[PDB]
Amino acid sequence: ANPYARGPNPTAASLEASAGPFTVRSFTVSRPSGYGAGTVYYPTNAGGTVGAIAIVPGYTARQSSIKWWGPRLASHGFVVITIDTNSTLDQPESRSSQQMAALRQVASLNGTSSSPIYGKVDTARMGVMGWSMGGGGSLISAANNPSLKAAAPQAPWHSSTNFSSVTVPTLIFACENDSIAPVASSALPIYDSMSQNAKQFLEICGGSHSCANSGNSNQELIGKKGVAWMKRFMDNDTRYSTFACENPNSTAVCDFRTANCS
Repeated sequence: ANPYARGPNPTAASLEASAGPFTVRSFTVSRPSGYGAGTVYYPTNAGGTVGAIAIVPGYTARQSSIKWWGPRLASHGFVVITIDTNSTLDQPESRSSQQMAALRQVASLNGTSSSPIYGKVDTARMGVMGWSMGGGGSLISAANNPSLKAAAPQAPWHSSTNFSSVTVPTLIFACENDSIAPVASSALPIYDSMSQNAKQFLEICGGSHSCANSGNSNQELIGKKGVAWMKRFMDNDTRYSTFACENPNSTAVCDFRTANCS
């Protein structure tokens, strides 16, 4: 049996729901180490240790922009840290360093007896997500740390679109009508550069640059795909293989690509 499988067998309905099967609590990180601020979301009743995911906002943005992922992922059996950066004007390399510092601190707290997440984390299984420059920072994190088990940036941007070095399973969310980081010059070239990995590209119809942020009108589809990708690749959970690899039946899909998915 897969030692990392958690929760009941998935269905479309269970993955499109606002909440997964586990109860979620959260806390503010008291002494952020290497980044500006953080909130940790965690399941109280997962029934084994779970992987950790670190999520970074874009330029000028704060945890509010990405917060919805915390409950959505934690409720399916993950510890999720959403961060504020040391400066709202930090660039991708700095955002990647701070994302990795946030994962380091989740590992520290997993060994801290006073922490709500004491003994809840499998510190060998980590993932990265983020918006825009925080998405570019996630891809830098993956390139630099190939032991990361999954990446799922949204509307990514970086100063270079060449992520051919990435060997981590990577799902790119893109927003059709993005005027900040146009799909044709940012997300799609980044996707096309990646030759060595399981990868997927999902572009949301009519979406502005914020189409995968807190308050979006496609949480059913976006949340299904993000949780399926992370379950498949962070937990090796092949119960999620079809949800992770499929072209989903949604009016909201305006571009779909996938390679090396199983």
